[PDB]
Formats: sequence, C-alpha cells, structure tokens
Amino acid sequence: ESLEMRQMRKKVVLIGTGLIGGSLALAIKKDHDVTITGYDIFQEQVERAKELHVVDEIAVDLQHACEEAHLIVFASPVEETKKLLHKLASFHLREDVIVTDVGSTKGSIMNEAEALFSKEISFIGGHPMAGSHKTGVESAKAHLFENAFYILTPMHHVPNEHVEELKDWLKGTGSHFLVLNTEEHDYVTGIVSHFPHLIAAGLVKQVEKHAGDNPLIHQLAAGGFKDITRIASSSPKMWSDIVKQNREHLMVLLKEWISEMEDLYDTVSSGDAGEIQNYFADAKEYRDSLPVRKRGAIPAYHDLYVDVLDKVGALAHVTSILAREEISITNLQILEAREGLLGVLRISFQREEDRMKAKLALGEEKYQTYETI
Amino acid sequence: RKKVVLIGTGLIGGSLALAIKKDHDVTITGYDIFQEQVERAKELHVVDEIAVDLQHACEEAHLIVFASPVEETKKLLHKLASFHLREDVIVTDVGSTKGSIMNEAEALFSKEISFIGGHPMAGSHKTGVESAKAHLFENAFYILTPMHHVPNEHVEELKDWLKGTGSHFLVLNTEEHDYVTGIVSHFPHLIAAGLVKQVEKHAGDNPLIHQLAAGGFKDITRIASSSPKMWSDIVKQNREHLMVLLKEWISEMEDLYDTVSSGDAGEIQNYFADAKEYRDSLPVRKRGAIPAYHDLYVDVLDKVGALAHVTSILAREEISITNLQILEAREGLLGVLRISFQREEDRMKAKLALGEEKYQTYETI
Ligand SMILES: N[C@@H](Cc1ccc(O)cc1)C(=O)O
Ligand SMILES: N[C@@H](Cc1ccc(O)cc1)C(=O)O
Repeated sequence: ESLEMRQMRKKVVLIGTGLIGGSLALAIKKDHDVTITGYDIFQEQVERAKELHVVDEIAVDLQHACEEAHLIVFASPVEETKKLLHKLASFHLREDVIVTDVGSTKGSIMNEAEALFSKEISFIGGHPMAGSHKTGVESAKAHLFENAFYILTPMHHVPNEHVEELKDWLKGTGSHFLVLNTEEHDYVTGIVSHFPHLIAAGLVKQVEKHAGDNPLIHQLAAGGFKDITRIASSSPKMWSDIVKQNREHLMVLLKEWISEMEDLYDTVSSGDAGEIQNYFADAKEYRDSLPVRKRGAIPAYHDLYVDVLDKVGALAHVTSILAREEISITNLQILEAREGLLGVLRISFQREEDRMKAKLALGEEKYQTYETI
Repeated sequence: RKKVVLIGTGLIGGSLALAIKKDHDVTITGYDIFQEQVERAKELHVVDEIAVDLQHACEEAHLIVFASPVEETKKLLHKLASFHLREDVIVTDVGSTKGSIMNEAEALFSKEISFIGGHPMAGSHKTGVESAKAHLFENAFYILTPMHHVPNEHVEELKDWLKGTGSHFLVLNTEEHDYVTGIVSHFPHLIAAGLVKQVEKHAGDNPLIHQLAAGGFKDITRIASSSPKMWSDIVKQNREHLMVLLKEWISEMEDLYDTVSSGDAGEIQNYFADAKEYRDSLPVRKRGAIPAYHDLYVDVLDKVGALAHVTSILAREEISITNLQILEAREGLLGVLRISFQREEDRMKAKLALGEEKYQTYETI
C-alpha cells in the first residue's frame, strides 16, 4: 500500500512546530524528499502543521522518531531544548545523524551538549537571524530566512563535512550561513543585539520617569521615538532569559557604557561645539557606512553608485533596466549625498560580472554612475 | 497685499512660505545667506521677491519669519532691533531650542515688539527649497513660545498666519519647551550616537560586528545619520538640561548593572515589562518630536525583478519612496524588503496597493 520510495526516503524530526520550525521544515522539503515527523508542546500546532503539509506525520513516540532520523531540528524555547537534549542523549540514534537547534544565545546550549555527547554525536548549534519565537505555523514560509544570516556553532569535534551536510539540508532557506565558535557568537550578538535591547528599554524608562510631571511628554514621544524604541516591546520573558544567559558579556559592556557616558558627560558639559560635533560626525560617518560588507566576509558585495533624482518612478526605472538585463540585485540604498533633488543610489550585486553589466546598461540609458563614495 | 519677510529660504522656511500663501494673499520677500537658494525659491514661486535691502523689507512687513541657524538668527535679531518696524508686526523664528533665542529677544526688545519663538516639529529626508511643501508640518506639533508681555491676541494672530500648515499649535513657556524636547528628542540623539560609537570601538577586534549588526541596533541608531552641525548646536544650547539627564542616565545604568549582575530573572523581566507596557501605551501613528520613519516591510522572494515589480506598483500610485533596503538581519521582523515613505498617507497607500497585488506586508507595533 505504501510506495517503496516513500518508505525509504530520509527522515527528519522537528521539535517545535511553529513559525520558525515550520518554516525550516518547508525549506527542507523544498530541496529534499523526506518524511518530516513533527512534535510540539501544543497539540493544535502540530495538527495544523500536518493539515498544511508542513509536517508529514505527528509523532506518536518521540524516541522512535528520533532513533530512525537522519536529521533532528529543535525549534523550541531553550529551557525545553535542554530538557529534550537530555532525553535524546538517552536514545540510540543513527551513526550519521545531524542534530541542530535554534536559539538567540548559544553558550548554555553548547555547554550542555558537550557535557551530554562529547564526541559521539554531531550537534551543531544554530541561530537563524529572522522571524519570531511565539508566532504560529499558519505564517510559516520556506523563504522566511532568505538572505538572512544563519549562524552555525558546531561542537569542537564535528568534522567540516557534517557542517557542509547541514548546510545542504537547509539549502532551501537561501540563508547566508556563517560558522562561528560559541564564545564568538555570544560576544558579537551581545554587542550588536542584546546590549541595544537593554539601552532601548532604558530609554523608554527614562522617558516614563518624567511623563508624570508633564503629560505632553507622552504626546511628544509618538512617531520617531516610538519607532526607535521598537525592540522594547519584545517579550520580556524571552529577553530576560537572553540577558541571564549572556550575563557576563553584558556586565562588561555596561561598565564600558557607563564609562562612555561619563566621557560624554564631560564633552557635553565642557560645551565645546567642535568636540560635540566630532562626536556626532564620528557616529554619522559609521552609521552611514552600514552595510560595510567586507572583502573576505560572507557574502561578497560589489557596489555601484547611481545618480538619481528624487521623483516618482526613479527606482522603478533603474530596477526595470536591471531586471530586463536579467541582473539580480542583492541590496540597494538611498544615501543623501549632497543638497538638491539628487540622491545617490547604491546598488549591490552578487559578483563583479553583474556589476559591470549593470554599469553598462545604466550608462547606455544616460545614467551617471560611480564606483566610490 | 500684506507683506511677509522670510529669512532663511530652505526646506523649513520655504515650506512655511507655501503654507502662508495657501491661505493668505501676500507678498513674500525672501532672504538667505546663500544667493542660489533665494533665487531658486523665487523661480519656484516660494517667494515673490528677492530682498534687495533687508531693512526696507523688514520695516514694511506685517510678518517676519526667521528660518535660519540659531547663530545667524541672533546676529540678524540684533540688526532687526536697530530697525523702525511697524506697530502691529509679528516676528517669529524656527529653532529646535528656544532658551537662548528668547533670552536674546527679551534683552533686545523687552516689551516693545511681539516676538514669538516657534518650533515646528517636522522634518524631511532633504534640506533644500526644492523639497519645500505646504503640508510639511501637517498634524505636526508646532510650539509657540511668546515673550512674557505678548498679548494672547497676537499669539492667535500668528496662528491665523500659519493656518495653512495644518499643524497643532501649543503655547509653551521657554523652559518647559527646552526641558521636554531635551527629554524626548535631544537626549535620544545623544544615546543613539553613543551606541554607534560603542559598537565601532569593538568593530576592529571582530569584523563580524560590522556584518552581523542587528536590526534593533540599526533602528535605535538611525537618527545618528542627522546633521552633526545641527545637533552639536542643539546640545550646546540645551547643555544644562542634558547634563542633568546624563547624570540621571548614568545612575539608571548603574541600577541596571546591579539588576543584571544580581541575575534575578523576575527583576530583569520587570524592567523590560515596565518599558514595554509604557512604550505600548504611546500614541498610534501620530507625529511627535522626532520625525518618524514611516516604514513598511514587504514579503518578497529573491528573484530577478522583485524590486522592479514592487517599485513599479508604487510609482503607478504616484508614491515617492524615501528609502529602501533588503534586510539580512531581521529577527522579530517579518518581511525582507523595508520601504520608507515621506508621510503616513503615503505608507498607507502603498500598503493598499501592494496588498491588492497579493503582497504580504507588515508594520511595526
Ligand atoms: N523618490 C524616488 C527615490 C529617491 C529618493 C530620494 C532621493 O534622494 C533620490 C531618489 C522614487 O520614488 O523612486
Ligand atoms: N534580487 C531581487 C530583490 C531581492 C533581494 C533579496 C531578497 O531576499 C529578496 C528580493 C531583485 O533583483 O529585484
């Protein structure tokens, strides 16, 4: 009754069948013929996942499904993930299995996995930099992580071939994979993600302190301030765990920050407009530079600068030209470079051939283009 | 026709001139430091005449509007105080701080002349008069700070002059204005720049910091792209308010350092919840002290022509885009393409047009 090919295809287990996990399942299915068996704490999400062909089967027996699996994917909250990794370490898994997770911090998970498997099993921590942690499987899409950074943190022993193999499993995501060591990941994300969270909340809180003394503050904090502070509305539970899990990195950062504010306090209070202006100019120069896609980093960036006018259809025209030439654009931005209605449009391409081609096509249409600034 | 003088014919000033003209039949004579901006303003019917003689134009004027940098404004106010102006004149400025300008005006005029400091809380991606528009300040707060003696009738008169802006006018005292804007606008600009600077410090030690720069970090620091010149003046002019704020902030960070280092997840959670609760309570889709981004996030697939399709749709609806980006670091942000608009009406319109073409879109809550 069942087809020999269906019986015999590879098998995946997904633990946590929500937005993130469901999306990963769709990206897997897109490029691999597999039986995905799914598991959730909430039985409605797995059943819906099944209905939506996000998973193939609902897991009766967790152990049976795991022991026959070529790939096991955790998309659960990090407490639950620890508890289930323990269970997994009790099981008799296949020799060739790959196990992976999703989480914003890596230190504690990886510390647990070295402690339970050592060198038996190929556990590779993961962090896809896209989407949301609580939202449903109805929203899951194969392209959710497309062109997003997806960090992989392999155990110390895992061969490079297994890391490449996992990249192949997730090929369908279209993510830019970076392989980092665990400390590297928590350090970087600490500076670049977690610490801003703290500062965002702080800003909001500072403003609320004063809002009782004039109600106008609540009115004037609409629009820009509210937009700036967006991340402060994220889950307090999730973020308190992140902060607890990356505590030491953040303590150090806060100490440097206090120090920076003390120097800023000296600059502001000295009242030297030249020094103040310098402080702002340094920040502007750097902030204007982002993305600063470096030469030997992943992925490569080949930029072209175009003189375009601030009018309806300017971008439509430029992008239609490029599309007609069958050139794919990796990024674009408007940089406001001087006065007047002109702006500079920066277009990024995947490789040098494509930039060259775009330069010619735009030139034949009487666009002025540049290589720098 | 009544006669208006505009001193500073750029985005802000030019826009004010257009809003005046919209509801009043007047001769607007313009003046600038840069002769090109005033000549362009004339070409564009933003001003009617280019001022030959500054004093002549000021002495016949019913309304005088300064839209210049606050240093130049002090210098020109001094000149004005030397002139023989009309009995009924109204004089007003545009400036992000009020303390120093008002202080100077009480010192030069005292109770003779009706000076009313002004602050329109709106801005733009551009700087020149070519970008000026009558509706620039529509539904924006526009603060008025009248001298101590100015009768309420003259404040109402000025509101009538500027009816065309569509702004919501608030009459504040000068200290109140600098205190509030200090908390709500200036101080965040300082913190934004500080964050950028903190991050750059570390970027030499790992280049991944440049690459992996998160969405949240980018968002809170977007304002760090504003004019360093303008902001350094603002900071110098509101120095004492900011020194106090920075001191409180240092203290807050020290308490946060205790909370984080104590490791109590309940207390940490409370800190975040307090911030969320408050932030969630702030008005939805209104204008405040920091110009908004008016961003729209769009779900698109990476294939040739994806951007072309989206921008064509928007252009056909005659919506002008201020910016756009493909986000590679977008945790918590559904939708890969971020489009920025000039104002809320345009974002709304773009959302409908894209929706009708079966694009999924998102907006931040
Ligand atoms: N407004 C243009 C894009 C643009 C924006 C700002 C500029 O400075 C230049 C061009 C469009 O809709 O296509
Ligand atoms: N490559 C698309 C734009 C795009 C880029 C990255 C994406 O993830 C999605 C869409 C174009 O050339 O129009």
